[PDB]
Amino acid sequence: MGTIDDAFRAIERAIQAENEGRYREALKHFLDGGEMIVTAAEKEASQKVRNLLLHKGKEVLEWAEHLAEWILEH
Repeated sequence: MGTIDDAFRAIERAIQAENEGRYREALKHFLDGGEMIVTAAEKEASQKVRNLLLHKGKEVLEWAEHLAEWILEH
Protein backbone atom coordinates (compact mmCIF):
# COMPACT_ATOMS: atom_id res chain seq x y z
CA MET A 1 0.00 0.00 0.00
CA GLY A 2 2.67 2.48 1.04
CA THR A 3 1.28 4.42 3.99
CA ILE A 4 2.21 5.28 7.58
CA ASP A 5 -0.85 3.36 8.75
CA ASP A 6 0.87 0.28 7.32
CA ALA A 7 3.71 0.66 9.82
CA PHE A 8 1.30 0.56 12.75
CA ARG A 9 -0.57 -2.38 11.22
CA ALA A 10 2.65 -4.29 10.55
CA ILE A 11 3.77 -3.81 14.15
CA GLU A 12 1.42 -6.68 14.95
CA ARG A 13 3.58 -9.08 12.95
CA ALA A 14 6.63 -7.90 14.89
CA ILE A 15 5.24 -8.81 18.31
CA GLN A 16 3.31 -11.80 16.97
CA ALA A 17 6.66 -13.21 15.85
CA GLU A 18 7.99 -13.82 19.36
CA ASN A 19 11.53 -14.64 18.23
CA GLU A 20 15.00 -13.22 17.58
CA GLY A 21 15.80 -12.51 13.95
CA ARG A 22 15.35 -9.93 11.20
CA TYR A 23 12.59 -8.52 13.40
CA ARG A 24 15.37 -6.43 14.95
CA GLU A 25 16.22 -4.70 11.67
CA ALA A 26 12.52 -4.49 10.80
CA LEU A 27 12.00 -1.93 13.56
CA LYS A 28 14.34 0.42 11.70
CA HIS A 29 11.63 0.71 9.04
CA PHE A 30 9.17 1.99 11.63
CA LEU A 31 11.62 4.56 12.99
CA ASP A 32 11.85 5.97 9.46
CA GLY A 33 8.16 6.81 9.48
CA GLY A 34 8.62 8.84 12.64
CA GLU A 35 10.24 11.54 10.53
CA MET A 36 7.02 11.76 8.51
CA ILE A 37 5.12 13.15 11.50
CA VAL A 38 7.96 15.51 12.39
CA THR A 39 8.36 17.11 8.97
CA ALA A 40 4.69 18.08 9.18
CA ALA A 41 5.26 19.85 12.50
CA GLU A 42 8.49 21.53 11.41
CA LYS A 43 7.02 22.87 8.16
CA GLU A 44 4.24 24.29 10.33
CA ALA A 45 4.14 26.31 13.55
CA SER A 46 0.80 27.96 14.33
CA GLN A 47 -0.96 24.60 14.62
CA LYS A 48 -2.51 23.02 17.71
CA VAL A 49 -2.09 19.54 16.23
CA ARG A 50 1.55 20.23 15.38
CA ASN A 51 2.25 19.85 19.10
CA LEU A 52 0.49 16.48 19.23
CA LEU A 53 2.11 15.27 16.01
CA LEU A 54 5.56 15.63 17.58
CA HIS A 55 4.65 14.45 21.08
CA LYS A 56 2.81 11.44 19.67
CA GLY A 57 5.59 10.85 17.17
CA LYS A 58 8.47 10.72 19.65
CA GLU A 59 6.28 8.49 21.81
CA VAL A 60 5.07 5.91 19.29
CA LEU A 61 8.70 5.68 18.18
CA GLU A 62 9.87 4.66 21.65
CA TRP A 63 6.75 2.57 22.27
CA ALA A 64 6.87 0.61 19.02
CA GLU A 65 10.37 -0.48 20.03
CA HIS A 66 9.16 -1.54 23.48
CA LEU A 67 6.62 -4.07 22.22
CA ALA A 68 8.84 -5.01 19.28
CA GLU A 69 11.59 -6.01 21.72
CA TRP A 70 9.11 -7.89 23.90
CA ILE A 71 9.78 -10.87 21.63
CA LEU A 72 13.29 -11.12 23.07
CA GLU A 73 12.16 -10.38 26.63
CA HIS A 74 9.97 -13.48 26.37
